[PDB]
Amino acid sequence: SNLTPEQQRYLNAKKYVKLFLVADYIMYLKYGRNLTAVRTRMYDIVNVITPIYHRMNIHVALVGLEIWSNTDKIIVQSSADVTLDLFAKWRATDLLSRKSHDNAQLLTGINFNGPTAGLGYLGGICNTMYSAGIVQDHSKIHHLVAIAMAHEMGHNLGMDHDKDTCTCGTRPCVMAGALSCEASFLFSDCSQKDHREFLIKNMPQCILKKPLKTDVVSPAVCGNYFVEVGEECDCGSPRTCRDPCCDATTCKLRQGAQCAEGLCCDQCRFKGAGTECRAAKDECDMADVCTGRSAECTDRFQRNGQPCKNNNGYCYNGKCPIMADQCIALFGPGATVSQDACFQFNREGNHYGYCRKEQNTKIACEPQDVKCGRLYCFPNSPENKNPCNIYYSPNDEDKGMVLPGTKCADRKACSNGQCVDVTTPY
Amino acid sequence: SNLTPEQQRYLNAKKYVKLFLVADYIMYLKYGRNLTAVRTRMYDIVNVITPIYHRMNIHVALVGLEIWSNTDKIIVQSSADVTLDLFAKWRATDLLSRKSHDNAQLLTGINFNGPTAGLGYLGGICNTMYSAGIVQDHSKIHHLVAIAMAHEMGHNLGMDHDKDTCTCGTRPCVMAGALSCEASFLFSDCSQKDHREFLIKNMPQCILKKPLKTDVVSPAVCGNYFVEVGEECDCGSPRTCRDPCCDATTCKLRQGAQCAEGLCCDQCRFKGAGTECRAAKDECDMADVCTGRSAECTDRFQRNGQPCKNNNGYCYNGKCPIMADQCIALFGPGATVSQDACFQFNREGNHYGYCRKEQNTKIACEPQDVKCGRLYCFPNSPENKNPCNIYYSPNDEDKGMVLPGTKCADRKACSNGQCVDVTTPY
Ligand SMILES: *[C@@H]1O[C@H](CO)[C@@H](O[C@@H]2O[C@H](CO)[C@@H](O)[C@H](O)[C@H]2NC(C)=O)[C@H](O)[C@H]1NC(C)=O
Ligand SMILES: *[C@@H]1O[C@H](CO)[C@@H](O[C@@H]2O[C@H](CO)[C@@H](O)[C@H](O)[C@H]2NC(C)=O)[C@H](O)[C@H]1NC(C)=O
Ligand SMILES: [Ca+2]
Ligand SMILES: [Ca+2]
Ligand SMILES: [Ca+2]
Ligand SMILES: [Ca+2]
Ligand SMILES: [Co+3]
Ligand SMILES: [Zn+2]
Ligand SMILES: [Zn+2]
Repeated sequence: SNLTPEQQRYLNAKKYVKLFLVADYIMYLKYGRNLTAVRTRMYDIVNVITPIYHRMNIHVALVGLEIWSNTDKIIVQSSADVTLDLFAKWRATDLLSRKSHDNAQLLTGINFNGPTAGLGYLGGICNTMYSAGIVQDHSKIHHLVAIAMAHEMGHNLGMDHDKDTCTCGTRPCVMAGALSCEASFLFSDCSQKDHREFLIKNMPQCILKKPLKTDVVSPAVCGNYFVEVGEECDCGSPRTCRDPCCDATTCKLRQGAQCAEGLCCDQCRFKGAGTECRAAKDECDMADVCTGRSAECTDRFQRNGQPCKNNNGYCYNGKCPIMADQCIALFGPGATVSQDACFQFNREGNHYGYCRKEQNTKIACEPQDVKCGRLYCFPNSPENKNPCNIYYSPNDEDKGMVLPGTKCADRKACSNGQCVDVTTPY
Repeated sequence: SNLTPEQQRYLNAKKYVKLFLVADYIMYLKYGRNLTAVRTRMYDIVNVITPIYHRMNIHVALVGLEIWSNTDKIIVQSSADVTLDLFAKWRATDLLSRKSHDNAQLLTGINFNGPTAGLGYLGGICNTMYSAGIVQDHSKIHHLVAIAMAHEMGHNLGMDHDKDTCTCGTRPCVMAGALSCEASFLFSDCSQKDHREFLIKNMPQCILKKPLKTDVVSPAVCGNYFVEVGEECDCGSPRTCRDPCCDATTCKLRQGAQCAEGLCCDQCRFKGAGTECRAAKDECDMADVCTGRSAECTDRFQRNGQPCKNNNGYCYNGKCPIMADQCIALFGPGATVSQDACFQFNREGNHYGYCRKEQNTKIACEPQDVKCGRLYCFPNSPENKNPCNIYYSPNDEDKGMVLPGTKCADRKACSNGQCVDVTTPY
């Protein structure tokens, strides 16, 4: 109704925050130079964060853990602001290059100036440079440090501080503005809305990808609604378990059953081979089918080259990359594709107008490949007086270039800066 | 159930706890290698502890502050028991030889194994071995850490943990068995009664000595119940102060006031010249009188030479030192003074037998000053076979020597390892 079938579908999807935790040098000393103790402290903290976020339809999964026992990798300091900035930066150039994860939190033993015990970018979830938070190991009671960490992840997820009239009960909520040991594990009604709205407007993609059981480095917990190595199923505690196929007490399948949760499981048995589990969502998707022996249902799409969106594009890995949609994504609503003559600028091989790079040398487009180099857009309005406009980033010169798989002519799409036949496998 | 004059006199005396605080390397790093920040943290803690103890008639005074900003002087470990043992030993070895104080507390940034945040010796106040405690800077809230420290100092002062039946109101008291952020700043009735009994039974002497205004290393504070440099009076914070003589806001005496506290002060005025402020406690004491120009009552004694203890001793600076009590004070009940022949070992001039030290060289006693060197005693045990026994401490060779002013002959007393006539001013 108010939400597109895309938004609606995104909201109903199960969310997962693949968390990476870091403990600083002071944490290592604080716990007696006992990596076993530091690690344990971190597990206990995640064991508290997880149930807190389950009430927000998000499963927090520790997919990575690092302890700077040898020395800090960033300049951890009294200023929370500077530390956050340095941690996020380090996360972007160092950590994200060797370990994929949706969010990172720094647990430090230092004392931040002021009464705050943490800091996090508001709405930075999934962002390559802002999905981060830092937390002070401010109390001996670990469930209070977990709440502080949950609070920062709260901001990361688009939530603000609870204001005078927000409530979750008789006690303070996770997003309360200040500390207290009366802190509960519940989110206020306001946080619920903020978060929901944030998702509606931003739909961060990374939290839809479920972590592999083998990617979780935290000791398995039976009853946390996530199947971890050593478990066959997990429907929660024996009191909340609604899955007849699973014995919530042992996290083992109940005699007979072959599976429990999933699109390819019926009455505790593998759906029939060739049975449809997930229908196609769009003209570039292909109905998914069960294999009979598996419990999960692999997702497959149409073969690249399938005409889509009223002969305006060709399917590419599940999507329908169109030049009109790209212009809108770069310059906002109203943006239209520039007239053909504008693309001639790509034959220049100049600083912005080219088709590809050999290594660092920009190679001008061929007369026939003009539509596969730099994208030229025109914000359609009475004002603007320039038919040709480009989007450029000094950080990544590839940004603003026509996307691969984009229709560049009849029966042709861009491959590697070249307009080629969609009938040839790509 | 009765109370002796000495006990009541002890109970009535104002108490002081000349406190020495130490911070370990972790504290240094925890506060960004900022000595100002660390010191401020310690002052803040002292600020919460002082009003907590003034209610117990105890005036806390910081006479020492040491921050191990280079290296720990001991191996600070996650085991509390081991860290206490090591700290107390470092205190009894490296700190007391460099500074005189009544009790020391180690404020560490490390985490102690278990739920505890500190440890201290029960009733070890003033003891050179056990007047110590350790406290974990376990919370960002400095007033909670302060309560933890007051708890250890509490143990040091003879208080046990509270029982379910002990109370000080609605919130838990300082001596609560376990942590909690609802902790109050009050001592339960049980703690107050145990403490009274501990004082009547042990009467620790170091807490009777008031520290000089120049011994306090903490920045002067108006409202800390201690008259420091630049203050005329101090009755605590303006809100609590009930002193009709003091201006709590400026720590200045109000208009028409000559004094605020003192045995020779009454209703803000000096008592008349000649008024008795302290009755003589014994035969070597003399009733003291006010000058009419001072709030204090200088303790004057009988003139040295005054025969005391049924002509067995001569008054010396308010006391009647005699060999018979000295032997008991060194070897316990039953010990008596050895026969004259024993003191001849002082003519030796060697290790234990001598009269005094010139510098690093021991001088032997001349036949006449034989009874003014090392004291000789012997136990009453029927199994004792030795007539001459001495007390020796390689730590302080003077310990065990006949006390100054001790009666050595018919009408003579020991001076500087010499038996001189008591008819000469001394
Ligand atoms: C390192 O820390 C760990 C845990 O913090 C210590 O192991 C604990 O040892 C106690 C016995 O004193 C057991 O009751 C706990 O169950 C252990 N914890 C776990 C689950 O490992 C370990 O002793 C420490 N090592 C050192 C040398 O300090
Ligand atoms: C070193 O730590 C001290 C903390 O005592 C900082 O000095 C000021 O301390 C007062 C409290 O006593 C605060 O109100 C001020 O805000 C502190 N200064 C500021 C503006 O930070 C001092 O700044 C610290 N120095 C460094 C290098 O951070
Ligand atoms: Ca599980
Ligand atoms: Ca599909
Ligand atoms: Ca003062
Ligand atoms: Ca006197
Ligand atoms: Co007082
Ligand atoms: Zn916040
Ligand atoms: Zn205790």
